[PDB]
Amino acid sequence: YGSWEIDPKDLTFLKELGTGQFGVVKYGKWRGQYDVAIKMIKEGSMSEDEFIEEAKVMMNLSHEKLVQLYGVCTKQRPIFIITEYMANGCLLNYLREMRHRFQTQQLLEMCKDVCEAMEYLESKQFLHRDLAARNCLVNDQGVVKVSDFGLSSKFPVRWSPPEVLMYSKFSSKSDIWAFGVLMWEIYSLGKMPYERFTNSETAEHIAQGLRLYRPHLASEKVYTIMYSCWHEKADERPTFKILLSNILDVMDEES
Ligand SMILES: C[C@H]1CC[C@@H](c2nc(-c3ccc(C(=O)Nc4cc(C(F)(F)F)ccn4)cc3F)c3c(N)nccn23)CN1C(=O)C1CC1
Ligand SMILES: CN(C)CCCC(=O)N1CCC[C@H]1c1nc(-c2ccc(C(=O)Nc3nccs3)cc2)c2c(N)nccn12
Repeated sequence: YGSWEIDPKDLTFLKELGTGQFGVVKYGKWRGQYDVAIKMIKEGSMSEDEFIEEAKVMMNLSHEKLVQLYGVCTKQRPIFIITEYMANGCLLNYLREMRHRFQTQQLLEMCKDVCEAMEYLESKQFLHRDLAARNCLVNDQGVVKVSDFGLSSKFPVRWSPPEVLMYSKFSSKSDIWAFGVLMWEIYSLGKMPYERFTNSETAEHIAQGLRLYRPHLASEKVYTIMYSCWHEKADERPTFKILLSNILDVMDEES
């Protein structure tokens, strides 16, 4: 992997952050100074060299609102993934911590951060396919970034549009739909979407035009933006560039 190969001698482990999806994650330092997150890949859990297409993705895709890969430790097992350290951890847990007493300006900033990452991915013709608050991380400054980008019952039924559930029709518009659901997760302070329903019931209600209600903290203008991601006809949903312009407009008007 050329310049992406990190010498494991340069890593120092400081704390186990937890068991994320895929393996153990630890907070550590690179060459004793730079903060990093170190993910140990679980043995055989995932798969082969051919799956290290995800590394080809992470080594080529880069944005300020995407969790940045710093390098990998592959000349040894278990494999280490070295990434940007996100001090506030998972966005979903961050939203659920009632001690933050979030203002709606902060919630809209979280949407904007994710929308920027997604506009970038849209521009690179990349499909996240599992966009949700559980796959977003928060740094020490409260900046949200998208992680696990195109990694890849457990299917994300509640973040999927009708055409994905009925026909497996994945497109940039199914990422748009998931983003509206992620804005709803943010404005509901991390509620499970369709929390009264099972996945099978959500899929039937979604096929029948049910839509997530406006969270109390979302204004009618913010709700219009998330609702525009859920047009039954995929071609009627906006692009991330349009969503970003809409969020910027609401921030200028409300903020
Ligand atoms: C979930 C729990 C426990 C774990 C916590 C956690 N995971 C990551 C983290 C997230 C993703 C990756 C990563 O390597 N991603 C990846 C890897 C590939 C692959 F290598 F396969 F190509 C492809 C795509 N994406 C590496 C990471 F260190 C990070 C991170 N960078 N910083 C801080 C915390 N982090 C989040 N949580 C919490 O904060 C909860 C609240 C306590
Ligand atoms: C000054 N300091 C941070 C560097 C000195 C600290 C340092 O070397 N560190 C700190 C953690 C492990 C190690 C490390 N970091 C990187 C890296 C790569 C890309 C970007 C980036 O921003 N890329 C972008 N691409 C497009 C837009 S932005 C930022 C960092 C890399 C790398 N590619 N191979 C090996 C080791 N690497």
